[PDB]
Amino acid sequence: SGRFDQYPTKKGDFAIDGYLLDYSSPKQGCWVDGITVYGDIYIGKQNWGTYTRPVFAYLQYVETISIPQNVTTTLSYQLTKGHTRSFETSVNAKYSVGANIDIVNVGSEISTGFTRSESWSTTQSFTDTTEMKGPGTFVIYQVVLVYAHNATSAGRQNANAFAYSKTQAVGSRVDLYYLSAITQRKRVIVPSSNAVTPLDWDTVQRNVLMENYNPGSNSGHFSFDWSAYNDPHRRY
Ligand SMILES: [Hg+2]
Ligand SMILES: [Hg+2]
Ligand SMILES: [Zn+2]
Ligand SMILES: [Zn+2]
Repeated sequence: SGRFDQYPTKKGDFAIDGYLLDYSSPKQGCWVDGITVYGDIYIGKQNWGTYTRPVFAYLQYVETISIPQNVTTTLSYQLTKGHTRSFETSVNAKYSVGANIDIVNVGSEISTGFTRSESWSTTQSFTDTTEMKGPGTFVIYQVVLVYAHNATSAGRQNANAFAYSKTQAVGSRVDLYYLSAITQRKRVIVPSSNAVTPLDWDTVQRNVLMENYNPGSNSGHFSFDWSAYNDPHRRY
């Protein structure tokens, strides 16, 4: 399907909830209107001054379950916190970010629902439960928050750090553009009849960064707000 122009744009958790609570048609994801912040991100061998903004949110597959007629059960399933399993498996270089980057979420009216030390850390699995009743086949998904980054000057040394990236020259400096993803403490359960094939990390990066963002003009479906550098409230 691709064609990410089909997805709407939402600002903050109330708007994302509005999108997900509209059961009139199956939902896969949305572009996110969020603020840009500036601060350190460790990539490869050092910290780089990085611009970060939220850009997309999507539902990533957890599991499918079929329950017979007259059966009520407490279903246990694994959700994750911190960076997504797909993001973690896709990165080639040493990668880490301090907890204070979360000002990007606060300023964008998004909350991860996880602790300060958990939200931007390594992938950590946890058990979640829902009492469910049959008959039916149901698919469980977890909300993924996607961010675009410009790690300034990182492009000469880290051009192969990520599965998908773009470098851009600024005078004699080389910037590194890439996406990252973390989870939110939010999961959706839908009958197999109200379900479509969910988006995955490879598809999201190809469409959002490679096809829909142009570092050359800082345009496409989103733009970074460079004024973050000059705003103390958006520096972490
Ligand atoms: Hg969404
Ligand atoms: Hg997001
Ligand atoms: Zn905005
Ligand atoms: Zn401000």
